Amino acid sequence: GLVPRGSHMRIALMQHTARPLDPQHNLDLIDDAAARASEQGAQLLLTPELFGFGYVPSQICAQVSAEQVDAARSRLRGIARDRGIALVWSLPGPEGPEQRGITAELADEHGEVLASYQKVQLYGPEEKAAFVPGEQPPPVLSWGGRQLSLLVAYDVEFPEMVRAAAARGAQLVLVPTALAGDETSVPGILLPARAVENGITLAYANHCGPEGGLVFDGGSVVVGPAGQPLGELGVEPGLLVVDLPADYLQDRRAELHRNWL
Amino acid sequence: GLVPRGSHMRIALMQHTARPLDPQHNLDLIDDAAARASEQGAQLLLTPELFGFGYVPSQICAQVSAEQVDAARSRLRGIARDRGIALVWSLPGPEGPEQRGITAELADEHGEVLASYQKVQLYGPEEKAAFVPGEQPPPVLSWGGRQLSLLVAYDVEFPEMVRAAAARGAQLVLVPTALAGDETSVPGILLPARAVENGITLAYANHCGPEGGLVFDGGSVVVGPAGQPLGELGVEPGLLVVDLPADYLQDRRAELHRNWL
Repeated sequence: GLVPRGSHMRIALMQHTARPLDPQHNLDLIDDAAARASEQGAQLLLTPELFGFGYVPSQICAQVSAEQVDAARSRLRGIARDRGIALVWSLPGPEGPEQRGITAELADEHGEVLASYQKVQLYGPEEKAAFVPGEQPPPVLSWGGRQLSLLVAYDVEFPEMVRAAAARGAQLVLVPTALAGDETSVPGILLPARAVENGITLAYANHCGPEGGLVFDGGSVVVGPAGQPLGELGVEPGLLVVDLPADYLQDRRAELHRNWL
Repeated sequence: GLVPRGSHMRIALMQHTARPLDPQHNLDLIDDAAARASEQGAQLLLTPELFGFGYVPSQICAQVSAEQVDAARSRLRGIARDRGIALVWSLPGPEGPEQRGITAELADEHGEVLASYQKVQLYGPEEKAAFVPGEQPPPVLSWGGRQLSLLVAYDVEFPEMVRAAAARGAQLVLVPTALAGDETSVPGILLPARAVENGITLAYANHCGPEGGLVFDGGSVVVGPAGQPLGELGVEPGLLVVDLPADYLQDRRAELHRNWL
């Protein structure tokens, strides 16, 4: 609807099916979603993990060059500027195929990259064969009146990774993902706890449908700090648009915890 | 029922209402529950936080001596031996009123104390005025064919504390608690995630009913490693008896995590 009285941030999540190794098709889908999110008055669009090349880790490592990644990244900065909306995307990193990770970056509505992050927790042997894990903690930055942070897919299933973002001040954690296998426990059990246990909001934007030998679950969702969904999709392509409205972070005995992991 | 084919551990959880500052009444309730759990073929009974004196932190600090704590502890070791069941209880620690914490201990069916733990995460200003926080990680020990560990109440709401027990090999974490205020998010949202995110089972034994100026929620529950309740109570006194039947713990990048808390 109209932008509500108590809200000054409206975000959108893209859920769709990518075609493996067809960046012109996948980036056309992101441009469509960016235009539709901006028409509905959203200020930022979150898109799924590795969407521009499809979630095909082995084929990205074998077939996608650094120059082809940079061409998709330049197109995505162009979509943020041309559709006038901040955009979170996820691509392979910028180094050669043997030295890069899976990344997420946030561009503002002018197309400039505000923050970049490399996935720290790679999932399974295909990702670990195709990508280097990140070694830096999640970034946190002010945008739109709140402190935003980035994580990618499997990262959010580790409470440590969401605690690392909330310890640096995050209030809204944006998470491109690629979750297949009818893995109901991740959005149904873990995301609500990551929100409650830090008092944050998380946005989780998945693929859906048949892609890359998998059928992805959809179920994109935004979870607020009480653990309840502010909005959620089912299994088909869609664009979710949501208006955002114990002191664990202080109480935690972090100097003992860090010795006990 | 009869002990089932695929199970060699049957545990019980006591949920009841304690009378503040009346250890003879509260310990008589624990002895009743120990006898009833043992009759139903349970091998261990978990009881709630501070049950022997009631959950009355300020009054425990002002009025309960070390000698009165030791008298209750000796009675509880006597109930484990005399009712022939392992028992997890929670009392103030053994030091003077100004130097002790809130503890949990496990005695075997011979009455001997196998493990002791002091609550690391104290909840609120009343507990922090009445007790010293613990400084050691949760213990883990073999009993009954599995690795058991102890945490107390607020501790389990910190993913770090449950991760510290599962990192030392815990499979079954036993948690005396005292949760009031219709705090549905703890058993409904956080406990299932603590089970899934470590692949463990957790048992959470609450007070219920009017005690100490609070009305406790009940809702005692055992959660298995898929996050689903193996058994659960409502708001009234009861004895829950349950038969017990991604590689996060390996995948976590603990050397990075410990720098980022």
